[PDB]
Amino acid sequence: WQENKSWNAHFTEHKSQGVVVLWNENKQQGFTNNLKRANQAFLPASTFKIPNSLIALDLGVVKDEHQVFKWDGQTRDIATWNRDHNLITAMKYSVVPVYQEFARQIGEARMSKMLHAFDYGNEDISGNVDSFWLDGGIRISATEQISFLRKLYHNKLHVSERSQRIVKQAMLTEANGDYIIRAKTGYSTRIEPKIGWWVGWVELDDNVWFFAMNMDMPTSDGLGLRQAITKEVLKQEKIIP
Amino acid sequence: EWQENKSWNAHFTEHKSQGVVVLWNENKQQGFTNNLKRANQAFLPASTFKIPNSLIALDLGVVKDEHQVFKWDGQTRDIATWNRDHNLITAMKYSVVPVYQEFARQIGEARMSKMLHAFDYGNEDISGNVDSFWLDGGIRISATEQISFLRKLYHNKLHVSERSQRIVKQAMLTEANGDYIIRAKTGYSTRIEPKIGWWVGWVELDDNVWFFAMNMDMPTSDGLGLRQAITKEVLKQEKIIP
Ligand SMILES: *C(=O)N1C[C@H](NOS(=O)(=O)O)CC[C@H]1C(N)=O
Ligand SMILES: *C(=O)N1C[C@H](NOS(=O)(=O)O)CC[C@H]1C(N)=O
Repeated sequence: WQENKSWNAHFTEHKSQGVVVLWNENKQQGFTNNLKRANQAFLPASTFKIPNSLIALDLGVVKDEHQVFKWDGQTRDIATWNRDHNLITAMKYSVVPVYQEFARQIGEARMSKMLHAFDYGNEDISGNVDSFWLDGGIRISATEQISFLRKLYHNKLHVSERSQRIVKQAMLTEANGDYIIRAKTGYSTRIEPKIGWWVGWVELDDNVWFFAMNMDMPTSDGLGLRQAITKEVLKQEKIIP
Repeated sequence: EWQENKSWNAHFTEHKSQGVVVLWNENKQQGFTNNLKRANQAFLPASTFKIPNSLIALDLGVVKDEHQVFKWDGQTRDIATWNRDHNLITAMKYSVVPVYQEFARQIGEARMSKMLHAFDYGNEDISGNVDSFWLDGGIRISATEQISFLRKLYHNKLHVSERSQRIVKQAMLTEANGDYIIRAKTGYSTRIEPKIGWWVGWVELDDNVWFFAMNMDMPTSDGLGLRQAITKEVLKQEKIIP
């Protein structure tokens, strides 16, 4: 591990506070601007769709990435939620109601088991079975996110290979002739401190770079900064052109 | 049901080129092309053959997974990116012929033939060298047949394991953003006339999938970038991508 305080400038520049954590898989070395915050545990929020998807698939609650989840007919704040979805589009548009339903069908007991098996964060499910990742007892740090993601990448989680491959497909965010990004965004709004998350990895020809960032987010105005700042660090470290 | 629409020829004309683009709307089950006749003309698949080759290699265990390393044989070749170690992902990306030759040798004539017949792939003919028949042998496929093949792949309906099909689709990943995902493979038939360039694959949207297959005359390697550029001009035109 290495602290690299120079990255703070990217935060400073956007009048922001937070942490970016980076792991070099070939060299097994981590890098971060803030070793203390990198180990600070927060609510996972919508980053919880990763393990939730995994569990739903492995238990057959979700058959596959094509299965349609019908809108319940209730209009909500985010327009893209008000329509039918599959796993691919539910992940992309971060469709809460679909993931709530997954969680209800999974159930308290099986959800607890799976998180303990995943070694995920503090493994605590206290709260509502369908919102505990948003305002219940579960907490995870950036470094623990990486550790989780590394298992997922290598297909080493205690779920089927197939489930893991489907989720990684659903995490696809960006790809071109230089890199592939698989990742998931999040915004913890109910409990202070309000924070934005971006976690995932960058795939290169020769290596893989895992990432996990969070940043203070008092309003939804700054959301774009999750990606923008992470990329500024990736460019700096010459991981992406 | 197919529709000809000759307006797309302009995109070829504008780059002082000849060829065909074929499009298939999966939701509507309708095809579109600028040239119905060329769309059904069969050509050597060349490097587009890496799709079914990858599939077969995986399904038989010749390739364990997308991470398995294929060591460079130490012979320096024309294309610099081939002169290094590769996995399935990078071998597909940089279209590394020697790796795919080795796969083919290990697969063998008999198993390769059975699999292609089972895939209903092109004319199903393997005549020629077991490791180059897709480049100078007897195998031939049309753009429409490419689509029909790709459609089976997309729906996991080929006669190989689900896992193999998923891995290959992953390896076909070319481009992705917030508007579309493109999974595809390029090709350049150089040994036998007519020299042609290929691009085949599909465009994934939130709500639909658009399959594509194009080929175009390619007397020199100068025009290679036009495979993608022209295809995208049609896709823009039809408002499939922005
Ligand atoms: C997830 O954290 N949420 C669902 C949705 N996600 O958008 S995000 O992934 O860009 O963060 C809106 C924010 C959040 C929520 N309030 O439930
Ligand atoms: C494949 O058709 N080939 C291998 C490599 N691929 O290039 S391409 O995919 O961009 O078309 C070079 C061309 C061709 C060959 N010479 O064998």
